[PDB]
Amino acid sequence: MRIGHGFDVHAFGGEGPIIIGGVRIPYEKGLLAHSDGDVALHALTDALLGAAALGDIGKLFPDTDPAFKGADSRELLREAWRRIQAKGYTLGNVDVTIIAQAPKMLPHIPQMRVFIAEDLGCHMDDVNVKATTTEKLGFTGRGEGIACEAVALLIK
Amino acid sequence: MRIGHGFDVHAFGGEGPIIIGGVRIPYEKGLLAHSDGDVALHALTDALLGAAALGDIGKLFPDTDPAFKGADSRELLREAWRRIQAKGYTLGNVDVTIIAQAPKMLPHIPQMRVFIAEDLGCHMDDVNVKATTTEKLGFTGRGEGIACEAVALLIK
Amino acid sequence: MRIGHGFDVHAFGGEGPIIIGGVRIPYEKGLLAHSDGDVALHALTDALLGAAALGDIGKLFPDTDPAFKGADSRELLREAWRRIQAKGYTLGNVDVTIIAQAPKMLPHIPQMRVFIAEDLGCHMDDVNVKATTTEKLGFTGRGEGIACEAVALLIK
Ligand SMILES: Nc1ccn([C@@H]2O[C@H](COP(=O)(O)OP(=O)(O)OCCOC(=O)c3ccccc3N)[C@@H](O)[C@H]2O)c(=O)n1
Ligand SMILES: Nc1ccn([C@@H]2O[C@H](COP(=O)(O)OP(=O)(O)OCCOC(=O)c3ccccc3N)[C@@H](O)[C@H]2O)c(=O)n1
Ligand SMILES: Nc1ccn([C@@H]2O[C@H](COP(=O)(O)OP(=O)(O)OCCOC(=O)c3ccccc3N)[C@@H](O)[C@H]2O)c(=O)n1
Ligand SMILES: CC(C)=CCC/C(C)=C/COP(=O)(O)OP(=O)(O)O
Ligand SMILES: [Zn+2]
Ligand SMILES: [Zn+2]
Ligand SMILES: [Zn+2]
Repeated sequence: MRIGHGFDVHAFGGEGPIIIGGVRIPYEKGLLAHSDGDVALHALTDALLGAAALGDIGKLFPDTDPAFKGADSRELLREAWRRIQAKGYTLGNVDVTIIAQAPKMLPHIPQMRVFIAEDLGCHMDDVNVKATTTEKLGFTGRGEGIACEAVALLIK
Repeated sequence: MRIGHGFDVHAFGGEGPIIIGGVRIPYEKGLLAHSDGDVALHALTDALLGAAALGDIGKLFPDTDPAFKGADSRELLREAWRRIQAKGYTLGNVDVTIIAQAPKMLPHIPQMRVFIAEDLGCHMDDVNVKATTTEKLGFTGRGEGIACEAVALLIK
Repeated sequence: MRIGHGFDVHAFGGEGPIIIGGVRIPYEKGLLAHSDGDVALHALTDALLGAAALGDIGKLFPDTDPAFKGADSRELLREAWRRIQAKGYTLGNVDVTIIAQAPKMLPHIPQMRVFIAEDLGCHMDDVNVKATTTEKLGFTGRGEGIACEAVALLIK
């Protein structure tokens, strides 16, 4: 078995909905990256890549690589998973912690787990997603952005 | 085996001692929200539940449900642990990282480990608890709150 | 197998370079502690000690004790690893997440991996190091300090 950790942060900016764990949530602010800014999926991708000793999202999808520029986070996840599986890895389980003061993540989590399990080719039970606030403290608590932590266990 | 990740934050507020890992530690301020404010045990709870894909502490014990209203974090842990064991899981080991500038945790950690080991029905050697400051940086470093990280490895 | 989690933050201060994963990186600022301030190696050390249930880089090396005074983080890592192996543990794998806006960690990562692999006496494929920004948010995003998350898996 192999352990991986991922951490990601995206700042608010613009309007439109945000996308967390592949799920569109309505919010007064959008998430500025060039990513879609799926904090949950990027942190998960890093947790998975890190468990496979394949580096991170940046190493696999560099700015000077036209293939995945403008691709959504799920596409990046599936590709990362593809290269992880090519190395001989199977999915143990994943656990994702969304750190956000707002919006409320809870009702949207079931569909995140569905989306993640589809992309990783696994069951509901292998994917856990949870949310928490920083009790109005820090940059997350001041509503400046959303953080996310993810761990992943892989089998070879 | 299965991994989970817990992360909790509680702001400083009021008087009395703080409760960390079941241990009441003398401090100038208390810890606020809901239950006794045990960031250590809530994060530990979330990590264990996250490993069992049972969501989080807030999912088992919602705001609305009066059943768990007024219960301390050790009671919440033992109940969460009961739900986890009812799913067929046993404990591999746990690691808790208390993120606080003060107060000093180090004298109280041996006692934290004892309480946790009893609540999870495991050996002391299966329980690790540690502390780190953020070197006066962030909300923890400014003494605004205590963060807590936790990881758990379950067996099935 | 046993899980471990490490976390560390160090504030910027003085002149460069900074040392991250045993690698001196040119930067406008340095890192304050009376260590070399290696957040990566301290978080890794804590992750490993945590997995072994040996406490932390503080219980093992007291600030009061002048025995390990002036020691660099690689020496502390190797000593921690010696004591961990003395408990009968070997290395599964490690994953390290440097949380920093700057400097760019990417061209120094392979070196960190090599140093960590030599210090832990393991294969390079057993060591993963990654870096992430906080999108200019928090103390890391403002260039006040550097955080690091680490996870370890040990075998007995
Ligand atoms: N101190 C640092 C911080 C980061 N890095 C490298 O830059 C890369 C990008 O850093 P980031 O800004 O923290 O991560 P990212 O989420 O990529 O932020 C940019 C917006 O997101 C993306 O555009 C994106 C997301 C997933 C995959 C590819 C992407 N380009 C990291 O993956 C890492 O390899 C580095 O070398 N040194
Ligand atoms: N962005 C977010 C942030 C949080 N949440 C949900 O709200 C819950 C509480 O969020 P929090 O405000 O960050 O947690 P905290 O105050 O630390 O409280 C822990 C939750 O446990 C309880 O609610 C509880 C504890 C003891 C007795 C009764 C309780 N209801 C989370 O567990 C999560 O399910 C969410 O859905 N989206
Ligand atoms: N709330 C807390 C926070 C930390 N601690 C203990 O302090 C120790 C150190 O915590 P820290 O100060 O946050 O981490 P560290 O990176 O070790 O601090 C700076 C390192 O530079 C040094 O000062 C140093 C390091 C090694 C040997 C001598 C040194 N002077 C922890 O391992 C823990 O045992 C604690 O008991 N309670
Ligand atoms: C999500 C993680 C890894 C939390 C632990 C690190 C920490 C205590 C950051 C402080 O918050 P902050 O940087 O938001 O404080 P501020 O922005 O107020 O300086
Ligand atoms: Zn991202
Ligand atoms: Zn809590
Ligand atoms: Zn340190």
